[PDB]
Amino acid sequence: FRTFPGIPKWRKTHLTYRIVNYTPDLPKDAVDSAVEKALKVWEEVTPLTFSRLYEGEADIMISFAVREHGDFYPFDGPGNVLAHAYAPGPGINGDAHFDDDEQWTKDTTGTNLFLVAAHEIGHSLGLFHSANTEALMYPLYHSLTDLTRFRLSQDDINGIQSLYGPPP
Ligand SMILES: [Ca+2]
Ligand SMILES: [Ca+2]
Ligand SMILES: [Ca+2]
Ligand SMILES: [Zn+2]
Repeated sequence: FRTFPGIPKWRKTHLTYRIVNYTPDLPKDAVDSAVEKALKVWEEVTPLTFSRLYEGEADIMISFAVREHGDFYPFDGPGNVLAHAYAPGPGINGDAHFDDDEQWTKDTTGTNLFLVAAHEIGHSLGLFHSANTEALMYPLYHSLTDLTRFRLSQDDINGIQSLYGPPP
């Protein structure tokens, strides 16, 4: 596993999130279930806890975006870059953007929203890319991960725990 340099990490245990907008590709309920499951992946193995906000500035603002979207890192149309996310910190840091030129899905028929969300949230919590090929944080996770038996690898757990420790 790896971290960003200077090891940016959140300095509190309870984090807020907010779903700013919704993709046309899926029912709203599926977008929400997907983010929730992505958050629980990491919640499950640390002392971190999360709550949802509906107005205001949450730590981790989640949005769907195409091409230029008001940061310096435009999306690239279909495939390739699926989503990007900033390391822990104030403002845009911690936030996660999802390229709506992908077809987001709840199964494996398009780009699976849960899988990319969990990987992106990895980044929002302070994990950089893993050299381990079965880790969620391995940059090709998207092609290499089986869905019905999903299991955070030990490399991911070792990584997020080095930052926040194990759960209470
Ligand atoms: Ca933020
Ligand atoms: Ca793309
Ligand atoms: Ca789309
Ligand atoms: Zn962006």
